[PDB]
Amino acid sequence: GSFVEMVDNLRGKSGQGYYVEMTVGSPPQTLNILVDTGSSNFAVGAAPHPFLHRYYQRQLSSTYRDLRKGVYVPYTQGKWEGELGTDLVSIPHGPNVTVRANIAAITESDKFFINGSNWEGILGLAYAEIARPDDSLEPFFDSLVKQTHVPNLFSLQLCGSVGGSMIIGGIDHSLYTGSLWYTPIRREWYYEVIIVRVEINGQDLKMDCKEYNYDKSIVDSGTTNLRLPKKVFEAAVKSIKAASSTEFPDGFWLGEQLVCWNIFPVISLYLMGEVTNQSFRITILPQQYLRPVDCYKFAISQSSTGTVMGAVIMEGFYVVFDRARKRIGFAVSACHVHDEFRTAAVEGPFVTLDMEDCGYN
Ligand SMILES: COc1cccc(-c2cccc([C@@H]3C[C@@H]3c3cc(=O)n(C)c(N)n3)c2)c1
Repeated sequence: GSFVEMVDNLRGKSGQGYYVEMTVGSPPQTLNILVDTGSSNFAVGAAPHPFLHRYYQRQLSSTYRDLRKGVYVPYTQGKWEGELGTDLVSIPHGPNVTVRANIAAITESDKFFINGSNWEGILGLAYAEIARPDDSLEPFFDSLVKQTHVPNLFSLQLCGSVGGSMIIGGIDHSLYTGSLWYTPIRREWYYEVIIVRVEINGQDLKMDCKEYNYDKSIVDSGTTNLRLPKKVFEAAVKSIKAASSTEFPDGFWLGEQLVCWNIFPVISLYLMGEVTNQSFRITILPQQYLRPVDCYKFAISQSSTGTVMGAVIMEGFYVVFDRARKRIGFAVSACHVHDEFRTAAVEGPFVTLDMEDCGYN
């Protein structure tokens, strides 16, 4: 219910994701590690790349064990690759435990480390199914729960240098107001969920809900934007365009250029609820989808791999990754940025029929 040592354990830079301090090896080596609910590998710099403040030096760790296996991870502009092993890992501002975890020692990369960033690795918090090389490489959180008494859940309050909290093993009730509302984790690979309805300023998009989840919807701390399937993004922008016709170029809506609150509509996503024919809705503000760069980028964008509820969504809410119950809880975040008129919201219950049809097969 209360985990004060873990509050404010996240830092970062806008558009660059949130990191937690971790230690690896014996004696402990401190690194800053990006928190990513959209992947499942724990991977750290292990060589003196010129952008790195520091890196894992396996030769200094008495507890290091080599797995003698490579791992190669290309993603979308572009890549990291490394050497697998295990070692002792802890989170100084997390639970008072140390575990033996898989660690990919990064030995080559492309467009991975960021010039001027203050992080040296990534913590994939999603499930084994999407671990590389394959699902037999146990993810860090799986190892943590297996080797300790840490409950099988964590929660995130991303506040928007930005700050936030990762509560490992529980929920901190001071981080949210009102009630938590839960949506099922559809399948344990990404943190996959089902959107059953979309409103802009209360106006339904009238789209076949199946489109909202084409070909999936995921909750992803490792993505800045709210990302939507093109068909959905088209209707979204058309509506976001109309709502704000009162006062911007076409390239803006495409993230091709920048522009320098009440004119802009709220966005509600209704999520599948816990009960048959029952849903709830989460509502965000322009302050969430208009992120400082007073020049802002439009932080809603299009996708070929489905809806991605990135930091734009998550900074509105306290998000509970209730792995034990295969569900994700949303509540209004106690730190979310609002004005005096409108506030981010989590509301229910609503009656929504045929919600099962919204999931793509
Ligand atoms: C933008 O902020 C963040 C926050 C946390 C992690 C990352 C991040 C940056 C570059 C690479 C990666 C790893 C390839 C994994 C990855 C790829 C990827 O495309 N996404 C969307 C996510 N969430 N993770 C992760 C980026």
